[PDB]
Amino acid sequence: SYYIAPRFLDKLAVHITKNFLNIPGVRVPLILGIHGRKGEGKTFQCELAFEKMGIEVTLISGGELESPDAGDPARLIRLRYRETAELIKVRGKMCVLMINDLDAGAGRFDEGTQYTVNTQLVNATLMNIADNPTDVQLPGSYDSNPIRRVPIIVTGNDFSTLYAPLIRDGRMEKFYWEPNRDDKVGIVGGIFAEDGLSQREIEQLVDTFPKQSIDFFSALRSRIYDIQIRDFIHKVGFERISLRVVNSLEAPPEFKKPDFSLAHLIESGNLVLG
Amino acid sequence: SYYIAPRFLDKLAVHITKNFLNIPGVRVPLILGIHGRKGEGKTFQCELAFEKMGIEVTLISGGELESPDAGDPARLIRLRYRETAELIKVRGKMCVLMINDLDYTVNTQLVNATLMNIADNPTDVQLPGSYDSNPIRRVPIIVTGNDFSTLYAPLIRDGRMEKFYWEPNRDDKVGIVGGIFAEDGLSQREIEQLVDTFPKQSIDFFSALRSRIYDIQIRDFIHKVGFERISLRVVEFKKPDFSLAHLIESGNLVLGEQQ
Amino acid sequence: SYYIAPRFLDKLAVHITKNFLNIPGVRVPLILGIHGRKGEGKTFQCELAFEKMGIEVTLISGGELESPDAGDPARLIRLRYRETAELIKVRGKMCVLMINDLDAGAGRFDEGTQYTVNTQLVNATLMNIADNPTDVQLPGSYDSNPIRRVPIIVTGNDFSTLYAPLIRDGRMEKFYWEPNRDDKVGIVGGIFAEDGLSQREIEQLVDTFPKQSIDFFSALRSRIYDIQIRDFIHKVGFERISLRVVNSLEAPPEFKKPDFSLAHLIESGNLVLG
Amino acid sequence: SYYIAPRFLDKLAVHITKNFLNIPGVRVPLILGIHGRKGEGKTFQCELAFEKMGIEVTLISGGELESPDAGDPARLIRLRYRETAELIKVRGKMCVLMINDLDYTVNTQLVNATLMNIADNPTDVQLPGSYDSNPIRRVPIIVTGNDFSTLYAPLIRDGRMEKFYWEPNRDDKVGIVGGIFAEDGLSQREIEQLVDTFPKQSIDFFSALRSRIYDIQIRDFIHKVGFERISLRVVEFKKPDFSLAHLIESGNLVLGEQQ
Amino acid sequence: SYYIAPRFLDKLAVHITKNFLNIPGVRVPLILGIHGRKGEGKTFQCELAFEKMGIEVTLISGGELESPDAGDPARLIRLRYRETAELIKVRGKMCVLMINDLDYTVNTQLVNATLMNIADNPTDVQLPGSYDSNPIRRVPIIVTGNDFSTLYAPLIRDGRMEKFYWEPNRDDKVGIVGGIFAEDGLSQREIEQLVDTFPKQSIDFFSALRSRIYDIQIRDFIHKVGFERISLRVVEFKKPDFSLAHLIESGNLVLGEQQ
Amino acid sequence: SYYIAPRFLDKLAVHITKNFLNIPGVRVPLILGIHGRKGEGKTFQCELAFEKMGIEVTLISGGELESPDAGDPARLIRLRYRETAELIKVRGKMCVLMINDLDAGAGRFDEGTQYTVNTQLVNATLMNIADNPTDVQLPGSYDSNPIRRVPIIVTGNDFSTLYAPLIRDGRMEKFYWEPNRDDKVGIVGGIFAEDGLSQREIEQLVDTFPKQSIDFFSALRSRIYDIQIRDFIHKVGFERISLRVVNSLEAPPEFKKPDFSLAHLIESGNLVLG
Ligand SMILES: Nc1ncnc2c1ncn2[C@@H]1O[C@H](COP(=O)(O)OP(=O)(O)O)[C@@H](O)[C@H]1O
Ligand SMILES: Nc1ncnc2c1ncn2[C@@H]1O[C@H](COP(=O)(O)OP(=O)(O)O)[C@@H](O)[C@H]1O
Ligand SMILES: Nc1ncnc2c1ncn2[C@@H]1O[C@H](COP(=O)(O)OP(=O)(O)O)[C@@H](O)[C@H]1O
Ligand SMILES: [Cl-]
Ligand SMILES: [Cl-]
Ligand SMILES: [Cl-]
Ligand SMILES: [Cl-]
Ligand SMILES: [Cl-]
Ligand SMILES: [Cl-]
Ligand SMILES: [Cl-]
Ligand SMILES: [Cl-]
Ligand SMILES: [Cl-]
Repeated sequence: SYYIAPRFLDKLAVHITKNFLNIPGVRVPLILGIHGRKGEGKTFQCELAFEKMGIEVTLISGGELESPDAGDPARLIRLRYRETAELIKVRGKMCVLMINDLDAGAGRFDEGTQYTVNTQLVNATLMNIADNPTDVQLPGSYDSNPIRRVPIIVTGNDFSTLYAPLIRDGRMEKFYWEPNRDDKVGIVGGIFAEDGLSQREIEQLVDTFPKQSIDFFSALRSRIYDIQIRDFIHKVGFERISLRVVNSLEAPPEFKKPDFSLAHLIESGNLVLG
Repeated sequence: SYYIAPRFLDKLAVHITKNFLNIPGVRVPLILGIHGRKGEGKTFQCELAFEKMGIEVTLISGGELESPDAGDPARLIRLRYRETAELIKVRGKMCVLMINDLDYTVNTQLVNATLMNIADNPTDVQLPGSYDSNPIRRVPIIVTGNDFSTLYAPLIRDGRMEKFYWEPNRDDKVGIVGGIFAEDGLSQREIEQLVDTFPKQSIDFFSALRSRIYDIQIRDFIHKVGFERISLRVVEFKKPDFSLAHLIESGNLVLGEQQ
Repeated sequence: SYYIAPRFLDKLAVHITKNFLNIPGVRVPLILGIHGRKGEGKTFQCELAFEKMGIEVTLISGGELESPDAGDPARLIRLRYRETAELIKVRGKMCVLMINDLDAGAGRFDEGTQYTVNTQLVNATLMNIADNPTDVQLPGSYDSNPIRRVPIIVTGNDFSTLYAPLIRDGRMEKFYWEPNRDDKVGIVGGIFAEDGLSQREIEQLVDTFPKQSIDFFSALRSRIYDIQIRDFIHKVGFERISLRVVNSLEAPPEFKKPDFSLAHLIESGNLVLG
Repeated sequence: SYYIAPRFLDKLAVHITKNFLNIPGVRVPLILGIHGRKGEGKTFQCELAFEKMGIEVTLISGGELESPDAGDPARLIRLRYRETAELIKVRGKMCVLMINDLDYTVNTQLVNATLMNIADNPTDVQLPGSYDSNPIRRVPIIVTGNDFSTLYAPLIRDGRMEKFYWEPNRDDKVGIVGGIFAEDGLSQREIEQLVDTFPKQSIDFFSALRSRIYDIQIRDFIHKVGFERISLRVVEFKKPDFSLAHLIESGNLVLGEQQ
Repeated sequence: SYYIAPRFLDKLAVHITKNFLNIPGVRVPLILGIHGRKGEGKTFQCELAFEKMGIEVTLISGGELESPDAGDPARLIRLRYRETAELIKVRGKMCVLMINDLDYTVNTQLVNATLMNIADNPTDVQLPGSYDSNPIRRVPIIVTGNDFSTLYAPLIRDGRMEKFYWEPNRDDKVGIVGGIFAEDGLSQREIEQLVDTFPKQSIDFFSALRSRIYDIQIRDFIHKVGFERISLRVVEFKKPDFSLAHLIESGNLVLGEQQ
Repeated sequence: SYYIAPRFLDKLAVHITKNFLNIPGVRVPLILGIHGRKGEGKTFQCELAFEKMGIEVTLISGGELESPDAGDPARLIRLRYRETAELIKVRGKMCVLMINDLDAGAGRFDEGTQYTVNTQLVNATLMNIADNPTDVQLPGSYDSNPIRRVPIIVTGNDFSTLYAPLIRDGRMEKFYWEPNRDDKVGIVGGIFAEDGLSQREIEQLVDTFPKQSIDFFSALRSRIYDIQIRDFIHKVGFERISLRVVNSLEAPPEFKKPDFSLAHLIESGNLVLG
């Protein structure tokens, strides 16, 4: 039911596969930096691609690299790297290290706290790894055998100028994700795939809200269930609704998919934006 | 008995319940932003609904997030969120986080930023500097304010926050005002007349009008006894007029000298 | 000679008296918050009312709550509360606790120092007291008998949103003080009461400077004595003026009240504003 | 002997004395703000009057409050205020606090804020963080500056501060300039001519003009001896021309190359 | 073999050498500000010239000065300057300090301020808080950025900094692009055609175009094998088309979906 | 070849000489404060004057007074003062103490570091010295004989209001240096003195760039040598240019003075400003 943008799947599949091939004549970047604004399915499209290709993923949260409880982020990144490399030797399949939301509380998400991702240390680490993907030792350790090369995917809203040297030496490649009209028709099409909307109506929906994100359209669909939810609360009664939903004694409530029109969707859309 | 406006009760109940229902292929907004004129019962009716539904609420005051004496509003929000998340696991009931009178400019950005981050991942809400692999329960957030900053537009567009404008209509006033004077022996028509006499006023005006009727009796009692000997006299026992005529008389005197 | 605004006296007298009556059917707020801008006689009108009604007042300065030398402000507020309550039992008269300038160095009065009133602790304390005015123990003390309810008056330029819960539960009532035209005619009338100005001229004076504070008008009157003061300095001579005034050997200089017109007052007023 | 302008002496003396007189039913401004063009003798004449009246003055420089090296200007003002307040009790004489050249933007607000707070309660002036039940003596404050910020308008409206614009007229110049050249053997008409020759200049120009007459002699002495051997010669003894013609000659050369 | 544009090599070599020549009666700018569109080879050609001239370079990244994680950019610049100054004394060769991608706003002022101060006295460059009577060697500084703030105008006016706008012309592209595809068996006319096909693009586009030719082969190999079984297959061996037709085909597909 | 502005030389020579004469009837300022913007030859004109008059100079850098490594700046200033005074008694010639760039990293030169010149301590010191130039003891020392008066020259972009008391008591004199048209013709004339430009062309050059500093014009002249420098690099070859210039084995390269016109200078000027 979920639509994968072909060019998104291609970019990510080519990047990973290219890191498991040894093609001379060109340098392969170890790191793929996927940036773009929120609510466009950056991470979600990655997951669809990893599922599609059967790729196991070692994950590092940006809130993990932000926290002193992660100890030294340089140490954590290296550990997870060596962890992912072993899985390649063991599982005998493509494995990927992924660092999500590399700029956790930066910009319009800044909460003005003491703690922030040591981006310069993270950058420095990725630079050290990228220079020699086969020899990635923990700080202090020296006597260890060559290790498997692990492709790295990093996502964020944008990437610092600190990453320019990585890019300039082809150790990293930036991929800007902003869904175009063709992408939106595809993605929004998959969201309303079971709602009996034609190709044109889906195009009209996209064309009616050309500046909105993918999340705007899925949110548009979700609010239609509210009438059923209201009625369901009335039947159960306000006094007992809490027990009915949170206590998993009786079966969860079964809701029907509602019939709606492009007209209705557009009306709702304008109300949301209004 | 105090009156809850049906469409207010619905909107709030649907939002909370919708956050505890895990319908697949359906993404839910975590935040309900209730906005409108001050003193229209945004807070009071929220509390009526929580009582009605037996919902335990974790309440943060807006002034608690604005005052520099609070220090770190991001921390305070995240603490109260994780606390409420735990009460869901423990009590096995619907629980809610609520932020009141949200409408300083430095902190408004930080609060907005915090609610955005939480709404992006309601399950992964860590304290600043801390990290915990344990997923916590999703906690619906109810916010109250006069109007919400354009900083909240991204949340509303992406369906991470739902706005709900609260402006009580005539029926809503008749119900609410009727509950305010429920024990003052006023008929339906006398309640309808009172509302129709002050059609542009907030619910706050009417609850204030009731209190002033008592103040009037106390004022006249002081004038009779005199300011000179009022202290000795005390150191105003009968039920006040409360007629529809007396209330209208007081209301017009308040409108002549309001704020 | 000083004019008390009736509605100011009523509000304050009703608030206090209401706290010594036990009228059912309505909750009595313990706290009256009087706010409004400077130079309008907030505190001065309170004092006139307390004198009028023979009410003894326990005072807490905002600069007191700002100072660590006051120790714990929660502790100080409670002490003064219990102190005022005993006076009710002893004196057998109405007694009031009053906290002045609750926002000392906030806003346009901010001197950018480390020290400021812990408004959140003060608020928290008043909330604890207001919830149970009869049981107000010092932090740590527990075994103490019920105490007399003490009405509290707080003054400030404005009150934080922190006080909304107190207001919402009717534990506190806000009273905004901005003198209206009728109030000004009264107050300004009392200022120029012995200056042989008619009712109309006093109205004209108020109408000529409609945006000014009460302090503007009293200041207007005070500057007229300057000629007498000048001449008095000349007679005594600049060499000996310091001894004459500061050393209380001989009698203080006796000044006559000058004759002046509405015209003169308005001219002076425009010069001051100019 | 240096000349104090009578209306300047009056205005300043009346302000100070008025602050030590406790006339009932009469409220006094604590602050006198003397404003006007730079170098017109605002500071110099203040000092002449204090000497005349035997007033001990506590002086704070404007640069002392503007430089971030000062740290806390609010503290510094309050320290000097309480200090002056104590000298009144001890010496039993009129004492004054004076702030010079008040005309950075961060500190200007803090200074304004401090003077406002003090002027509101001249008797209750505590240091930040300190509290003392003891009332202290009221200390008149004299401020000097080119012009006062609109931040001071509330003070002036409420009669907590009096403004006094200082622009010396012809009579004032004749007196002041006459005192500058008092020991140079110039007649009244020669002083009047000098002022009338430079009618738009500040008092600062004239005291600077006198100093330049000496510099001219020294300049010519160096030209005669030569820059090559001037060091040996020294390591310019007679009274300079000082005629009304020579002063005018110098003045025009200064106006041709001023600032 | 990679191509350096002659006028780029000249301008940069003249600037460095001019800073090591002590011609009397001739003052030299310390800083060369190379500005122009992003990805036109400002950095890459600087490195080619340093290699050509055997110049050891001390390199600071622009992001190293912009990120608040750096802490003190003034310190970092001064440290690297004194370090380079010492390498001149030790190695007895031309050395250079270079700051890349200089085009946050708080730090831009601090960087500008630092470069101004250094350019005023290249011999007297102390660390903040430190002082050393020892004069150090003059170190030419090369800066790179899209455009330089008007904060740098004083430097350029006083001849403490020279601006050099870099926009590669056709000849420059033919040379540079020719070096990018030097080992791909393309003739001169095929290189000239490639440049003339994309006359408005940056050098970055062309080096990116070469890399995409390999990505295309890998993409088609994945489509053939299928996404389902690509992992097993691997856990794309031949020389790609690289014809002038294939490059143009790829380029147009990149222009249809760029940034 | 270098032009000294007469009025600059006069002001500085009169100030110094006046400090070695004991002329009654007027107070002599000990301190001359020379301020004005950068690139106008403030310090350079001072040096030309000191050379002209054979005056030895004790120097204090503003970066010296900024550094804790200078210890106590009050102590340093006093030491250098007493050091300069002894040279007067020994050398038997005019000697001067000079404090350069008294506002090192202030304003548009602020690098946002912890360290800045303690201007208030420096001011306080100069005030103490100026009050009694003959008795300048180090902090702690007391038993020392009278010392020679030393004139002080301070340069900066501007001087704080902290220096007003020094000025007001005639202990200090401000001298604003902004070269006028006559000064520029002189200074720029000396810069292009050997370039066969007429008086009018030099006036035209100045009039073409009326808002520019002296440094703008000298920079204008310097860039003309670039062609010779380019060619010289080509002859030696890029591979060996570093050895040729930095290694002082062979003689330094000999460059000829180029011929150029007013037209060429103006073209270059507009390009620089453009
Ligand atoms: N539902 C109600 N029943 C009785 N009184 C009400 C009701 N709603 C509002 N009030 C009167 O006005 C108050 C002020 O309204 P509030 O809930 O604070 O509105 P807001 O939160 O919109 O400012 C309530 O505390 C009350 O005194
Ligand atoms: N009354 C005076 N008698 C002699 N000289 C004066 C007099 N007033 C001003 N001056 C000459 O000009 C100075 C600069 O004036 P000042 O008092 O500083 O004015 P402002 O404080 O207005 O800048 C005085 O110090 C002095 O050198
Ligand atoms: N001279 C060159 N030879 C080969 N490739 C070049 C050359 N110059 C630029 N490039 C291609 O584009 C890059 C991006 O250009 P860069 O030097 O970073 O420009 P800027 O510094 O102007 O952004 C170089 O690293 C390279 O991949
Ligand atoms: Cl590392
Ligand atoms: Cl849109
Ligand atoms: Cl109404
Ligand atoms: Cl408490
Ligand atoms: Cl007005
Ligand atoms: Cl004039
Ligand atoms: Cl093109
Ligand atoms: Cl000292
Ligand atoms: Cl110009």
